[PDB]
Formats: sequence, structure tokens, C-alpha cells
Amino acid sequence: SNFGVDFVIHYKVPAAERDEAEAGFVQLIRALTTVGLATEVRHGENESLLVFVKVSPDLFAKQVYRARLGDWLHGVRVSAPHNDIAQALQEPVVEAERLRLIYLMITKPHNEGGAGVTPTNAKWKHVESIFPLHSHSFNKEWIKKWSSKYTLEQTDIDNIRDKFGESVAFYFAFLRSYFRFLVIPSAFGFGAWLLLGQFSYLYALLCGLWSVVFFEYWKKQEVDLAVQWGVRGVSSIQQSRPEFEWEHEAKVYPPMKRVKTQLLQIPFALACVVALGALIVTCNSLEVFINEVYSGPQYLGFLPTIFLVIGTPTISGVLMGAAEKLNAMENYATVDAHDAALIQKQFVLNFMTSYMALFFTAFVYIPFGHILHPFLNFWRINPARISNQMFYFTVTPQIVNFATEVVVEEAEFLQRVREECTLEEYDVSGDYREMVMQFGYVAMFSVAWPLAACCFLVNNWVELRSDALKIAISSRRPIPWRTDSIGPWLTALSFLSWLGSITSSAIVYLCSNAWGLLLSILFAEHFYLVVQLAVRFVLSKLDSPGLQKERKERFQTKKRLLPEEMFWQRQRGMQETIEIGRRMIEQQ
Amino acid sequence: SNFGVDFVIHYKVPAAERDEAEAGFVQLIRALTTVGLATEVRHGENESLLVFVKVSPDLFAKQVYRARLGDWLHGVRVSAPHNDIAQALQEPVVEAERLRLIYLMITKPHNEGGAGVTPTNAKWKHVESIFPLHSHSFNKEWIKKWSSKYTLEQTDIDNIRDKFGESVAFYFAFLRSYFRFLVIPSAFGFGAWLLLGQFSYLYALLCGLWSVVFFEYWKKQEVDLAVQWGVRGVSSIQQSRPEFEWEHEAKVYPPMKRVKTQLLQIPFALACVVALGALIVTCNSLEVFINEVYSGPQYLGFLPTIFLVIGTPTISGVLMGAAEKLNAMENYATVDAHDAALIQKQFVLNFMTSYMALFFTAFVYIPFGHILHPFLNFWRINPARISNQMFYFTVTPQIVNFATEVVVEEAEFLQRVREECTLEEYDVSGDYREMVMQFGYVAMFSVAWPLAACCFLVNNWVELRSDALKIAISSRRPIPWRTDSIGPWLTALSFLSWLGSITSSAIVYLCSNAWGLLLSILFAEHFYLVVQLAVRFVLSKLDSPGLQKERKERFQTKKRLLPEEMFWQRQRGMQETIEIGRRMIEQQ
Repeated sequence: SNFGVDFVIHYKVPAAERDEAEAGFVQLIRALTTVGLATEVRHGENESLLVFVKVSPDLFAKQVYRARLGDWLHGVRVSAPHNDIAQALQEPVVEAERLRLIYLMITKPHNEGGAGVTPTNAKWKHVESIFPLHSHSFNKEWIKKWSSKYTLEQTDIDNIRDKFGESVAFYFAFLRSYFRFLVIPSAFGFGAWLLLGQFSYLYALLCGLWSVVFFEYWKKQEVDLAVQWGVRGVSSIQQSRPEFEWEHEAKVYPPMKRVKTQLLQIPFALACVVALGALIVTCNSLEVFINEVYSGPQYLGFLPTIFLVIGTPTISGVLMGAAEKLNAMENYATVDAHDAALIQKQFVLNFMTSYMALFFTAFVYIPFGHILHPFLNFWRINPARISNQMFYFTVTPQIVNFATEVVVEEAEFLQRVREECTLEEYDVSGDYREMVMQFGYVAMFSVAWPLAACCFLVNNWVELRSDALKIAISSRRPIPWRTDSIGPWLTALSFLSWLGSITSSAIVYLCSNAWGLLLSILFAEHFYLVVQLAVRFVLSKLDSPGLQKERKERFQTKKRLLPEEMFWQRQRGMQETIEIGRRMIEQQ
Repeated sequence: SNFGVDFVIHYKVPAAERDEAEAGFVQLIRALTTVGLATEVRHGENESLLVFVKVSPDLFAKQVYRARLGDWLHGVRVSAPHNDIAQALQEPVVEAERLRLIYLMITKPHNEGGAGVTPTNAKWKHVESIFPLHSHSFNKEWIKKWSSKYTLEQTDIDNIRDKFGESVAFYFAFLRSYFRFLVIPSAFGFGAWLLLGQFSYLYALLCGLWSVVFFEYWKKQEVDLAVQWGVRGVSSIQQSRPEFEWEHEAKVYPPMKRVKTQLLQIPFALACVVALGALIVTCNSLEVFINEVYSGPQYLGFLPTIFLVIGTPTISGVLMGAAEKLNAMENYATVDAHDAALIQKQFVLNFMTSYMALFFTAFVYIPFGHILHPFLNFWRINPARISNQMFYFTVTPQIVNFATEVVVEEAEFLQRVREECTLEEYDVSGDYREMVMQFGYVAMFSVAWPLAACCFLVNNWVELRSDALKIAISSRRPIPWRTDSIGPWLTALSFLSWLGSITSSAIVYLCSNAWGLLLSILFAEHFYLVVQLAVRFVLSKLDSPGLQKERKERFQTKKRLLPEEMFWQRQRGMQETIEIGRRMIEQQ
């Protein structure tokens, strides 16, 4: 398969600006060779020069020793790093960390062990992408093995860690845990739909309890995996963004300027929410118009919603592009803060685009449906319709995806690399966002359509292999990054859960018929809070394997790290002391 | 003053059981001398034999070195412990830690550096108390200096730390911070009482915001003080209780037995709540009876409440004694868990005894006052009365305390020690509980009587010296214990704050006149939650001196701890690489 190539650099050279392009190429070559990297140059499609780079095991051993020293410094590696640059790796050299360290060597600034060739900030305006190569032998075996199973063991996630790093492995572990936890809502939602009719209050409590239990158990599993993979606490390592444009040095950026460009979110968010509300109001007005005076064969009534969801991927993509443009123009020093801000913006936009139609149907039309008269007479109150609407939503994605699916020398290695270079980087945040949106649907609107949980369970089982296929075939190999958790998405999940405990409950009051609505909302929220406290208390006192491992390591370290003068001169010893004590009690 | 005496042991010997009393005395002497402690024996009042104990600086240096090694092991001391048993203390040997280590030497089990002489568990059934001696020269100076000031600097709290250890210093720092923070509620409560009439909703929001801001800022100050005093993270050091009665060893106790004896709280709590509710209902029925058909001069109407509060210290003391008896009979291994359980029981009982009368007046009588007819016709609806009632409560304590106040050789050293031995150990949990009760009053019922905050501010200023006088004169010197926070009391405070944000708001709706009440309660609770989130976010991004110190220590530590073969053999160097690259772009 691969010829030992460890990284690939694109370095587009156009027909124009060739004179400085050659200088950039030679400078890149000296910068790469100074670090101690073996390099090769080959053709690429459309005037590109692919550069193949590997490591001299002594230099790599020294670099991994320095990296382990740095990890020990920040507390993410409690055990001793190693003896010396000698053979102490008999601590494996697994491909994920090797590729991450080689990428750091390639892209780190010249100040600290590297030669910065970042393709956006510095004069490296000609390099397009720096990516590792895919292992087809491993990829085909992984795809075949995952498709031949029904449940994935922890060893599969460990192999994903070993090959693609911490972020991809964490996403796959989260998806596996969420899919396994989706069985309970599927089972009891099928039970409620079979027996309890529709809009079951007990179903709302069960869904909220499942949501909080799953959230807390996933936090416990997250810390377990973080201490198992040796990446616990890596979030404290704040790495600077190369594209950070600073002003002075004491690098620093005026916080007031960042606040000023952050305030641009409010007009952007307001414009997006107003446009989306207008679109959804028009769509639902047309829906009630066709459901009022028209003929079907029934199913055609909710067709505007079907069209809205079929068109919503494009609107969501445009909004995500705008959010990314806004995030790029608003400077962030660390990459963690930039990623958190981008995740927050994308989560808000997707929250709007995916839930505002249901929110308008439930808490706007149902309580007072007499506000649609202007639109209704421009073209010219069912309580259960939301259920049907929710059903369409909860099936729209899966069904349309299915529809799409139905519609449908060393020259070979060089051609494979050239084909791979045209692919796009794998963005795990998109998959995280789609899973978070599905969880929000489950915790928010499953009361209307209790069967939604089974459909999402089937979709999750399909996605556990669909995303694997996307990574293996449809995407170039991502850079192995280290993270101790799924990031800020946890917060989003928590938020959804909390507000879910409101919305679903309110639905049960609104679609089954004021002071009663407020009582139901407050009782559901307080039940959610008390079960959150109870589950946190239960899991806190529960013994985790990571805690036992940490305690064993601490015990091993402990095993390895192991007047006044006249008053006091009366009875200077011990014999006189108890002699005088015996006579002393003898006096009484 | 003192003759170098560092600890005192009582060791009561009755007229009976003298034969084994002498054996216990001699065994205590050998156990104390084996550790390496100089001992003296003198008379005491009522057949007691006072034993005076000090340390041989080499043994004490070795013990403090071992203690610092243990502190380094658990992470509470990040810096290196010391070079060796040599003179590395030039790390002071301040009296608090010296006394704590000597007490550990006296009371630790023989397994790990000590000779267990605990006065309750083992055969040491004759020793009554082991306590250090008071420093009258320091005590009088401290009392005079604190009474001559208006505000206490951080240096006074540092001196309290140096003399009486972490717990007393933490309590005094908490009381100082709470008294300083009480200025804002006093000021704006006086403003509301002067201008906004009574039962001001804006006052409820201001009080809730102050409560959450004070709670979060006190958490920040707590971590600051914990890292300043070098006791950050000492809560993880779980020390076993000597009075723990175990069954097997693998020490272990059956958790089911502990759960069985813990279930006895439910009948105890129910009986206490029923009796207290009956007493308060009878008192308020008599109150409305005299306010209905009787003659005063007005002020005599609330006399039953005055009598109830004057009598409530005795009932509270009986309940605390019962709770302590229940806690003792229900085994706990660590002292932290035992203290937390005792604090929880005492907090629940005092919560009942101090708030249930106001709760019945506000949320029971006011909404429906037609349930008191049975009592009313046994003896035989004002909205603002609660305010008056609250006023009486908020002044009852201070006023009655004031009333009480108004009503009102080396033989000298031996007599001083004998007089001191008759005193009682200082229980900081009682002062913590009274401060927590006052804070609960402020956050809960200040809407009825906005002037309560000023009275509590004056009472806090008085108490900051009254508790100092109680410790200095009216109590024997407490053993210096280490704690990184005020303990579980924080949780109690948080709880009060949350429910305060309900109760006060409900009062504003109930005493100013349903769905509106529920709307007000939910809006107030959500406002409390959002301001909690905002304050947590603001303080999280704020820079603390402790974080800077930890980062500087980490930086100092870092400064101190500092086929494939044919494919890859084409251009083995750098010169050929850019030569072939130049010709390579020359080909196109």
C-alpha cells in the first residue's frame, strides 16, 4: 500500500506568480529539511507539486520524548515520562500520536521545535493542504468488520483511537453510547404509542429521566475514556491559532475590538430568526390553507413541511458558511475558544432551522391559532396535527437520505494520492451537530410522536457505519488531534435536556385540552432538577475504573517516593514520672 | 504566661476503679514517652491529674518533614517539601501547624507514627479531653485590636490562621465577607422601605441577585484563601474516625446496616415537623385570637411569636442533641462524612425551627386563612401582618441577646489551667449554622421587612467580636484542623438562595393582592438561574491571584524540570530535491 509516506503537502503553483512560487518551494524544502524530514516531490493534477514527507528514528525518539515531557508538565501524564531518549518505548509509538507529533514538527513555529508552514497565516500562501494518507488495507477491513457486526466492542473504538486519534474515536464512542442508550426511549415510546394513546405525560417524565441519565452516564464514560487513553486534562493545553492577527506584544489583541465584532451576532441572529420565522409562518399558513379548502386523495396537507425540510440543508449550509465567515473575521488566540465560538454559532443556527417550525406549531398556533387570518385571507385548530408534523420531521431525514442513496513504477500510488488530495477534510463537528440535533428532537418533541425514538435508533445504527464509510472513502484522513471530551457540545446537550423537560410537558398540556399549564411546566422542570441531582449523587458515589487506576498510580508513586526550666526539670524522665503519679493518686 | 506547655490531658480518676486507673495512667505515660514527648503531672480540681506535654527539636523536625511529604503526596503542597530533615524551615513552623502535628503525634494510631490515646474508642476511658492552652497575651491584644477597628484587614484573618488553624480562620473570613456583602442589601432595603412602600418585587430581584453574587464571590474567595494558606485540596485527605465500630477487615462496615439506621431519620424528621407545626399553629391561632377579640394599649398581638422565639433556643438545643445522638449511633468511617451528615441534620432541624412559622404565615394562612376555624372556636386576613411578624423575628434575636447582656511557685498557672479545663470545646459548626440561618432569613423573608438587612448587618458587626470573645474567654482553645472550605454549609447556602428566589417572590404576589402566582414564581426562579449562569461566567473568565500563583509555580517547575526503498532513494538529499523541483515545474 503506502510507501512509508507519513504526510503530503499540496503546494499549488499557478501559471502566474511563478517567480516567487519557486522561492516558496525552495524555502519550504529548507524549512522541512532543517527539522529533519525526508522529502520527495512528484506531479499532481492541475499544476500542483505533491511533497511526500517522513522522518532517522533518533530525531523522532527525541521529539516524542520532548512531547511526553510536555504532557507530564501539564498533568495529562501522571506517570514518569521515560528514562531518557533511549529505548523506553517498549510506551507504544502508535500511529495516531506519531502522526500528530510529525504534524506538530511540520507546523509548529520556529521558536519551539519546528518550522511553521501554516497554509493561511505566513508567507506559505501556495500550500493548499497538509494531510496524512489513508490506509486502504485497514480501511476496507474496518468497513467490512463493522458492517458484519450488530454491536461494537470497546476494542473497535480503541482501534479507531489508534488510527485516527482522539477526536474521531471520541465521536464514535459518543455515537455508540447514544445509540445504545436510545433503546430505552424506543422501547417505552413504542409502549406508550401502543397503549397510552398519544401525548402521554408519563412518557414526558420517562423521556426527561432518560435524557438526564444518559447525559450523566456519558459524562462518566467520557472521563473514563479520557483517563483510559491518557488524554485526561488535555483541554488545559491552550494552543495558539496560526491565523491569529495580533496588534502588540507584551501577542495581544484589544478585547474591546473583539467585543465590538462579537456584537455583530445580535443583528445577524435577529435577521436569521426573522427570515426563518417568516418562511415557516408562510409554509404553515399554506399548510392550513390546503388542509382547509382543498382535496387530496390528507397526506398532501403537510407537503409544505416536507418541502421545507428538503430545502433546509441548503439554508443550513449557507448559514453555517456565514457563521464560519463571521468567526474567521473575529479573532481568537487559542483554537479551543475559536472552536467553542464556532460550535455555539452553528448550534444556535441549527437549533433555529431544525426546531422553530415545531415550536411555532406547538406553542404559537395551538394556544392561539387566530393570528394566521392575514395570511389565510391572503391566499384566499387541530390539536394532534403537531404529532403528524413531528412524525414527518422525524422521518423526513431518513426517508430523503434513503431516496438519495437509491438514486445514486509507482503510478497507481501517485494516482491514489492525487485522487485523495481532491477530497475535503473530515469535519467531526458536523456529525456532532447532527447527533445533537437528533438528541434535541428526542428530548423535545417525542411526546407528539413516541415512535420517533425507534426511527432514530435505526438511523443511528445506520449512521455508525455511514460515517465510517464517509471517513474511509469520501474524506481525506483527518489530522489526529487530542481532546479529553466532546467539547462544548456537552453544554448544548444539557441545555436541550433542560428545555426539553419544559417543552414536551407543555405539549402534553396543550394537545390534551392557564394556571394548569404553568403548574405542569414547573412540576416537570422541578422533577428534571431533582432527578438530575439524584443521578449526580448516585454516580458520584459509584466507583469508576479510572478512579481506581489513579489511586493505584498514586499508591505506586508513594511506594516510589517513600520559671519554665525549673518547672520542666522536676521529673525529667519516665520512671520518676509514674512514681510521682502513683504517689500522686495515693495522696487522694 | 505559658511555661512552654503544648498540650494538656485531663485523665479523670474516680474514687472507684482506681486499680485499673493506675494501669491506664502508666500505659498513657509509656505511650506518650515512646513518641518522644516530655510530660509532667500536676493536680486538678475534682480528683483529676493534669498531664502537660511538649516535645527534642530533631524529632519534631522529622515529624514535620514526614507531614510535608504526606501533604506533597496528596497534591495539597505542589512545591517540593524540603531538602531533608535538616534546617529547611527557614517554610515557617507556625504555631497552628505545630500544634496540629503534635496533636496528630498524640492521637494517631500506633501503626503510623503515634500512640492512639483517643478518649472514646480505645481503653483510654479515663482521659477526658486533650487540648492546647490559650495565649492570654495574644488573646487580650486580639480582643482589644478588633474592638478598636471598624473593618478587619486580611492580616487579622492571617493571624487568626496562624494561631487557631484553618477552620476558625475560614469561619472568621466567611463572616467578614458576609458582613461586608450585607451592606448592599441593607442600603437598597432601606431605599425600598423609604420609597417603594412594602412588598417590592424589584426588591426581590435585587435580593436574589445579591444572594447569588455573594455566593459565587465567596466561592472565589474560598479558593483564593485555600491556595493562599497552602491547604487547597485537603478535603481529599480522608482521615478515619477513632470511634468507628467496624465488623470485618479486608476496617469495613455493612452499608445495609448504615442505610437501615439512616432510615430512622424519616420518622424522626416527620415527628419533629409534626410537633413543630402543631406548636406553631397553636401559637398563631392564639395570635389571631388575641388580635381579633382583645385589647392592647397592638404590640401584644404578636406576643405568642415573641414567646415562641424566646423558647426556640431550648427546643433547638434538644433537637441538636437528639441529632448528635442519632449521628453517633449511625457509624461513619471518615470524619468528613460524619461532619457532613451532622451538619445536614442540624441544618434541617434549624431550618424547620427558624422558618416554619414564617412559612405557615405566608404560604398557608395568607392564601387560605379559613383553616384556623377549629382552633379559633376552641379558644372562643391581614396581608401585611407577616411583615410585622418578620420584623419581630428579625429583631427578636438581637433584642433578647441585648437583654441577656444587660442582665449579666507556679500556682497561678496551675489554677489557670484548672479553670480552663472546665470549659467546653469551641464548636465552629454552631456559628456557621447561625450565620447560615441569618443568610436564609435575608434571602427568604426580607421582602416583608426590608430593614432586616441593616439589623443583621449591625448584628454581624457585633458578632465578629462576640465570637472572638467567646473563643478567647468563654471557650478552651480548639484543636487546629485543616479545611479548604466552609464544608457542606456552602450547599445549604446555595439551597437557601434558590428557594429564596421562590419564596420572596411568592410573598410579593401573595401580600399585594392563581396563574399570576405561578408566573411570578417561575419568572423569579428563571431570573435567578440566568443571573447565576451570568455571574459564574463572569467570575470564571476573571483572573484570580491564586491562578497566577499556580501558573508561576508551574513555570518555575518547568524551568527546573527542563518498492518503498527504491521509491525513497531517488532524491536522498536536499540539493537534488530542489533541483528536480525546479526542472519539475519547468516541465509545465
